[PDB]
Amino acid sequence: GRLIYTAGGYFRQSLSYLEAYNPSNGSWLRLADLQVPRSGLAGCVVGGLLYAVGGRNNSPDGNTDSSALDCYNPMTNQWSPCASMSVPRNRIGVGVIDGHIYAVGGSHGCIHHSSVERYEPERDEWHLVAPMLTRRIGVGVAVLNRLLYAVGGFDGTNRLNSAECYYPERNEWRMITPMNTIRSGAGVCVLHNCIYAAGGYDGQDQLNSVERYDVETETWTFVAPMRHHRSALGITVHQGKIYVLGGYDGHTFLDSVECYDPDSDTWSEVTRMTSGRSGVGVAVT
Ligand SMILES: CCOc1ccc(S(=O)(=O)Nc2cc(CC(C)=O)c(NS(=O)(=O)c3ccc(OCC)cc3)c3ccccc23)cc1
Repeated sequence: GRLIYTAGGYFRQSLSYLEAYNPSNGSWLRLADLQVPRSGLAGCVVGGLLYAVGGRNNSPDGNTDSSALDCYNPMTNQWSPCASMSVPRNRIGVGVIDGHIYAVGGSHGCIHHSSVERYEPERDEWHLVAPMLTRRIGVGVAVLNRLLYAVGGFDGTNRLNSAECYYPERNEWRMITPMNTIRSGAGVCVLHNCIYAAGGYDGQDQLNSVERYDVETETWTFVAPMRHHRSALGITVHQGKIYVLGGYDGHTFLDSVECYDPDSDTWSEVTRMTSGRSGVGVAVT
């Protein structure tokens, strides 16, 4: 019984929620709030612990990007601080390879990072690795075949359809085939050996479209679109289906969670979050 955990997010201000969804019975758990509110974070899991990485606290008193790494233990229902990153990273992307967390891109005020750093939980230390070829905020990250892909985003001037691949053993990045569509703030994940990029913002509108990358054919193909157009959506994969959570549709902050079934190539409404929000961090344990 693994749960879908959603941390933080934004509606009127950054949020402190930690909620978990159990797909096998439809139930939502209300778990311990984050110590500091944050939106534009990413979530991931190492060792059955949930990590909240980066983001920003957009509050009525003002706006502060986060270099924070916090760790939630589902056994104790408690958040514990970890070593902070080298730099704050709002609108960050994250991936895990061999039990190490990669923090990719993101912003600190006006600085759009190309830099990438790696956390080792066993030593509680971050270290920089080779930077990306492109500065990317609002970037999606997927891990596939022990390689890390950085997909789309915004480089400070252009919104991106480009994507790139990081080779940990070699410590190098290479550009891959660009997507069909410019996307920042998309949900990017891996399912059944393909990278999926769902939604985002193309410079003009929120998107419902979804495309997937086949690493051997080197081509992106559109699949069924989502039921809602969404940017700043959370994403994860649970039992062979993609789950997308919240986001901003151009007018409203959505509470909709939808599910992609790769067998039928369809999306379905599965549940609603307790309140609409965007810019959450999501992970499954
Ligand atoms: C009226 C819409 O207001 C908001 C306010 C805050 C958020 S948020 O979720 O807390 N912040 C973020 C904000 C944004 C930009 C905003 C303010 O929408 C991100 N990037 S983005 O969605 O690529 C995006 C969306 C729309 C844009 O044009 C005008 C509204 C530009 C870029 C994000 C990408 C990933 C994660 C978080 C993002 C999202 C929307």
